[PDB]
Amino acid sequence: MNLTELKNTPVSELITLGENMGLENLARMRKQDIIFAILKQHAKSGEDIFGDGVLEILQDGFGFLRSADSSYLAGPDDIYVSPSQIRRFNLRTGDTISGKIRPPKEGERYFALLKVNEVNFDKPENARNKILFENLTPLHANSRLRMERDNGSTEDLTARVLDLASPIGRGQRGLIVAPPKAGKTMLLQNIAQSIAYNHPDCVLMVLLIDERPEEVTEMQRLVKGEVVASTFDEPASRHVQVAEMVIEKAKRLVEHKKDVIILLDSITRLARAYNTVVPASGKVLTGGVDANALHRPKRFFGAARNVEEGGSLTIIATALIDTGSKMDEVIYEEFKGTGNMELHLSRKIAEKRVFPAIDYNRSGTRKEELLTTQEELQKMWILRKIIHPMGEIDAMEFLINKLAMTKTNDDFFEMMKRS
Amino acid sequence: MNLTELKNTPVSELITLGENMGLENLARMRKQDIIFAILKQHAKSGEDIFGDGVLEILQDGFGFLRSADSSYLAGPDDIYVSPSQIRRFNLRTGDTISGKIRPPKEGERYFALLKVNEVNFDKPENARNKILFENLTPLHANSRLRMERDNGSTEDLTARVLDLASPIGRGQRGLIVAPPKAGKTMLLQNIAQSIAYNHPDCVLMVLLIDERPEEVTEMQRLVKGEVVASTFDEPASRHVQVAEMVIEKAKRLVEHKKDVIILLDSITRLARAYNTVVPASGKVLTGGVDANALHRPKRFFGAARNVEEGGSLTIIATALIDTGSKMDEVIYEEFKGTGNMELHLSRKIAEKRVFPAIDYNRSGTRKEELLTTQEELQKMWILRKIIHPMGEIDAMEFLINKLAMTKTNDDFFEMMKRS
Amino acid sequence: EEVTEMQRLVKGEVVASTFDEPASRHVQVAEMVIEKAKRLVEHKKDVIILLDSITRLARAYNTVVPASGKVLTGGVDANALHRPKRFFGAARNVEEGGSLTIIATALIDTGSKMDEVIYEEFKGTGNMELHLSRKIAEKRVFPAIDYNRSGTRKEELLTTQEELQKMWILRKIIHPMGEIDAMEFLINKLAMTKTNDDFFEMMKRS
Ligand SMILES: Nc1ncnc2c1ncn2[C@@H]1O[C@H](COP(=O)(O)OP(=O)(O)O)[C@@H](O)[C@H]1O
Ligand SMILES: Nc1ncnc2c1ncn2[C@@H]1O[C@H](COP(=O)(O)OP(=O)(O)O)[C@@H](O)[C@H]1O
Ligand SMILES: [Mg+2]
Ligand SMILES: [Mg+2]
Repeated sequence: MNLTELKNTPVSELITLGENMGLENLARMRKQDIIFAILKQHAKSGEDIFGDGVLEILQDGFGFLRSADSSYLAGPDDIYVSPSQIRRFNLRTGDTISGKIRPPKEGERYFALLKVNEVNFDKPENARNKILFENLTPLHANSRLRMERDNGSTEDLTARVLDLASPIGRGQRGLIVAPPKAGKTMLLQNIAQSIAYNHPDCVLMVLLIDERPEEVTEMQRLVKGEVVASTFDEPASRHVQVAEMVIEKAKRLVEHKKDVIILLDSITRLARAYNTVVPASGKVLTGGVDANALHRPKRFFGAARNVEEGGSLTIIATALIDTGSKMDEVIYEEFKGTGNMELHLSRKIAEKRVFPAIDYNRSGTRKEELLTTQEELQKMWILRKIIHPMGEIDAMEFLINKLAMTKTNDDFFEMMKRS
Repeated sequence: MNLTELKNTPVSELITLGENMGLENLARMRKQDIIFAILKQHAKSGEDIFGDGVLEILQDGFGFLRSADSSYLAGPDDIYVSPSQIRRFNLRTGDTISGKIRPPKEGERYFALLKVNEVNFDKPENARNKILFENLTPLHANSRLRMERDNGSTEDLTARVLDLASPIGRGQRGLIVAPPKAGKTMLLQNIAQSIAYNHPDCVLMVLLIDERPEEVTEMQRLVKGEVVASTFDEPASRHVQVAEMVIEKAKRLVEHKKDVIILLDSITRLARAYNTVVPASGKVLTGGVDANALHRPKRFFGAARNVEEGGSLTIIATALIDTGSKMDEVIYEEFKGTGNMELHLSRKIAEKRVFPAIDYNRSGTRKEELLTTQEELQKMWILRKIIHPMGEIDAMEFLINKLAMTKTNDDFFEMMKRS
Repeated sequence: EEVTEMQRLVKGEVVASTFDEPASRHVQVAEMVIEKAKRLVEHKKDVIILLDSITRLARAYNTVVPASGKVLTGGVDANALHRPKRFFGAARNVEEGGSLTIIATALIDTGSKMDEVIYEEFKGTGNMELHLSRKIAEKRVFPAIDYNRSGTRKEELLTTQEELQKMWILRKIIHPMGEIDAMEFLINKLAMTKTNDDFFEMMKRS
């Protein structure tokens, strides 16, 4: 009846559903084709069919309603919307549209939208009056996103260390710097669990670029939110498309006074896709990266801000360093001081089998007075006073044993004042 | 009626204003497009429309009237001026023009200027006879800009320390040297507050290059003057454009016997933009900076001077050191002895959580006899006689406690003579 | 319709031949005008002829003149083009007195092979060249004149010593720029100047 649940159902249930409807030879076809075949057979029955998706306005004028299940990939089951709907209902890219759809008339291969009754989880009339994201005035982060989980076991202290190293708030534009094989993949998993548990209201989005297929499955099964990704086999034009879709969708949610958190991975890989797709403008910098090529990722990364009117957009990205590629290090140079939060991971700490491998001295956040209270903020200052003299390799080891014997970070603070 | 107040009004008021005029679908558009749409509807009504902006003469011959609200960014609402106006009214880049404008006729997408009745806040006839800035004879600073604020609380002693460290006067060309995360961002805020409070007559301009969007908003909300900035997402060609617009506007104000103060931030980042935009001339120095590339920032920085005929131009810039980039340190070498005032901030003082982190021994000013009185000048000499022997790390700590127990710097002077 | 507006606008006698008239009529009109023009020159009188178009005129001569057994590219006989060259070449300045000025328009890029071969024979036969660019015309900027390609030969006699050298410096700054934007540069500069003399002094200013 509704396209939303058909994609969520496994392929095995779809095969059984299609067989009783009279369809045949469905197991050997793709999942997208099965959905189209099932809808087509149900469409001619006469019962109304609903749908949902994310609008993607093309340069021609007509758009499509991509689905987050397929990672916003074009497919036969995508809903086609004529430019007339964009006229009557003023819509932009990334808008969420849910409504009745009609069977595709002969001469067209895509379903068409009949009527719109829900735009961005709101009435269509109210969505027309929402202020644009650009017109919103950015501000510093005010409310802190707690990272410590009470249910979290003492085996993994990554969540607790992040609170001591660099607190994160709504609208933060933090950047993660880490060499390869430094544990950055599961570092975001701890952040995703903490955000989902401590702040269920916040919308969590995980974006993966050039990630292995196995990595995508575990992220979807672990993160309590919608996760989109693009495998390495997909062309470069697909990687940029996924990134553009997520940021546009995130901006629309911000306009509705809603908080959305994006865990980008990785900014270095994302800039590679933009460099390839964007044609050369005649100016080539070191490493073969065009100056105009890096303009797009900066605008995407810089969109993170705290809106004074309401809502916030928090973007956390991982930067790859010491990867052996000249093109990778030059990108990190452009994104050096562009973030208000720095989280540097050390390779030499990681090889010592001590986790989390966080360089406490280098990592930090800017304007942390607003995030933390008066007492909590000054308790971190004295902690940094005793961690700075010691080496970074043993600095993490010092915190690991101290945090192990303390149930919570509050107990750790009073222990430090004891000596 | 007038374009000046439309930009100052928030977006919410613009939406309400447009709706009663018959416009529709304005919330989803940019603020610049809303202004153009509102003006277009009001233009066909018949009532006269005024305008204001800063002239930007292009290489073709025609100019535009950029607005300081949009940080001198090209937009649909910019006023177009034909070369005929530049002929009849001899105008240069950076001139402020205010006058009636006409609706755009078909075949043009920009408003046109009808008549000019105010040039540089003066009659157009008188502005034609103003002497060029280059012909003015520079001189040393004579009148000192007081930095100590009576209303200033004892919690922040940064304003008082600057008076003891290095006094600043009109036409000063001071340079600030500080490592990253040394408190330079709010250091200029204290200077901006002192200049606005002690000397409301002086025109204060704050220029930010490659600054985060959140940093821009707080500067505008705090500085009692017009503030222009360029975010990191904007291309390199935008950063140079903003810098050129400010200096040209500042020079024109000086020609009208007016004092203008520019708080540049940062000179290191500004030189990066010039290096990228300027094509290579075949000669490459250390770090990849062309010799001709650094010529433009030196001319911009060197424009600060005290005019004997009248007025002054004070430029204060922050230089980034110990940033880990080879290109950053070579730029500082060229700007080492180019400033008559030196203000060095120490990283090791900053990490001790003692502020302001100012290296008193290294910081100083040249030709301070004119700025200070006979008694005040010699009182600083004895102070430097007792601060030089002690280390720079504890030198600031010595001043902090001494200034805390003294209400004003005058009371601090007599206390030193007591012992 | 084109004939009527020319007669109502040109302050002189205008002759024309419509397309419906046979080819033998087109040659007859051309022969009558040149013969009349020559007689006026003999009486120490100046006559100016605005021919339009030389390409179309050669078509009429090619049709009426019988083939001589030799056919060039495009089907134009060598002897067929002899007559238009003599007609076009009659323009000259008479030392004894009077003059004969002939200005003709040549059609190019018309999609016809016969039209382009005719232009080849009339390439270097004129002492003045005035080339119009199609891409400038479609930009809705007029006149669409290719300044770099257009020019005249032996212009020292026509212009004065000061005026001639003022054009040389103008060509020195128009040659580097593209022909599409060269006309746009002149249009704005000439708009702000009342006369060409004021345009000359403006250029040296910068
Ligand atoms: N908090 C942690 N606790 C235990 N092991 C960790 C932790 N973080 C990382 N690791 C180790 O790192 C390895 C995975 O690293 P990975 O996340 O793939 O790095 P990268 O993403 O840079 O390739 C695992 O084998 C795991 O043992
Ligand atoms: N005068 C001051 N009083 C108190 N704290 C200060 C002062 N100056 C700087 N700071 C500290 O510096 C931090 C901000 O540094 P910032 O200005 O961002 O340095 P940078 O601009 O080099 O990054 C704040 O957390 C603040 O606590
Ligand atoms: Mg990984
Ligand atoms: Mg700063």
